[PDB]
Amino acid sequence: ADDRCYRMCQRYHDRREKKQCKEGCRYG
Repeated sequence: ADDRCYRMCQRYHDRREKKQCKEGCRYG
């Protein structure tokens, strides 16, 4: 799930870290 893995990114305060973690999940 894209939302499942993405939810973990929300834990990161660094917006830049959330992006990499988000997109990184898809097409991995």
